[PDB]
Amino acid sequence: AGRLEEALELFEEMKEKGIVPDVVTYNTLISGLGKAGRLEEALELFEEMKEKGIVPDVVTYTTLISGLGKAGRLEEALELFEEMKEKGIVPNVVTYTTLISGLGKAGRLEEALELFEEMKEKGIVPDVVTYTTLISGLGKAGRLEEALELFEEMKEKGIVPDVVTYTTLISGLGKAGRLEEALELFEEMKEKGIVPDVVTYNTLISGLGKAGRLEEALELFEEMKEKGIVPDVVTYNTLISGLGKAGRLEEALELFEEMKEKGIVPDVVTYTTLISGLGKAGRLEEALELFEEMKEKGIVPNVVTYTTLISGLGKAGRLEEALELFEEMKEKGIVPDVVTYTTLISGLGK
Repeated sequence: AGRLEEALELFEEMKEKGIVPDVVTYNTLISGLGKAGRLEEALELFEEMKEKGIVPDVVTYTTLISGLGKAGRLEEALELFEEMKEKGIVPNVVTYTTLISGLGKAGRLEEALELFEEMKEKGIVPDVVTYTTLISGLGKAGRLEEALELFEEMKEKGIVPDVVTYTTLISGLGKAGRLEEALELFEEMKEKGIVPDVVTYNTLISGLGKAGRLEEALELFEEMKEKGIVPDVVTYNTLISGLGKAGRLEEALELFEEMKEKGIVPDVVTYTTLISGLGKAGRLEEALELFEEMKEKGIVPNVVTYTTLISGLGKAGRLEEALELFEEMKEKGIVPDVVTYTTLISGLGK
C-alpha cells in the first residue's frame, strides 16, 4: 500500500516504546519515501540509521540514488555512489544505469563513459538501457562515430538494439549526409524484426530529399504508408521541397492535394515552394489561387511569397496586379527588398 504517513507514525511509536529499528525498518521507509519523491525525509532517515549504528546495504543506496536520480539531484546521487563504494557496498546494474542515464541526460558524456568502463571492470553487465542511454547521449553531442562503436559493441555482447537505438543512429547519419550507412542500418533494423516508426522514415526521406534522391524518397514514402506508418507535415514538406527543386512541379502539387485529403496541415514552406514553382513556370492563375488559399487557412505570407508573385506577375506583363500586391505586402508589414523593387521598376520602365 502507499500508506506512508501511517508507516512513519508507527516508526515514531516503536522508537518512543524503546523498540530499536533495524536495516529492514529503514529500507522499507526510505524505499517508500524515495518512491513518493520525499527525498529530504528519505535522506534524514538514512543519516539517522547511520547515527544509530544501523548499516545501510545495496537496497538503501540504490533506492536513494534512484530517487535522487528521478528528482534531477544528480550531484548528490554521485556523492552517495562514491560513499557506498567506500563502505564496501557493491553497486549493481540499476545503480550504474540510473547514474549513466542522469549523466547522459545532462550531456556529461565523459563521466557517463567512465562509469560505463568502471561497471565492466567490476563485473557488472550493461544492458539495453545502458547502451541506449549512452548512444542517445553521444548522438545529441554530435559524437556519432563513438555512438556507432558502442552499437557494434552492444551487438557483440548479444544485447539486442531497439527502435530508439536505430532511430538515434539513423538520425545522426542522415544529418551528416552519411545516407548509405543510414540506409544500411534501416535494412538491418527490419531484418532483425525492429519496426521503424514516423521518426525513422522522416529522417531517411529528409536525408534522401536533401541529396536529391527522390525516387528512393518516394519509394520509402510509399513503404511507410503500406506499413501503417502515418506521414506528418515534415514528411510532406520534405518531399514537396525535394520534387520542387527537381522541377517535378505536378507531382509536388499532387502530394499537396494528398496531404490536405489526409488532414495534414501545410505551412508557409509548403505554400512558398509551390508558389515559386508555379511562378517560375508562368502558372500565375494557380500561384494566385494558392496564395488566396494560404490566407484563408491562416498561413501568413512572407517576403519570398510576395517576391515570387511580383517577379512572376511582372515577367507576364501583369504590372497593375504586381503593384497591388506590392501595396498589400507593405500594408501587412512585410518589408520589400532589392528584387521586389527592381522587378517593379523593370516592368514600369519597359
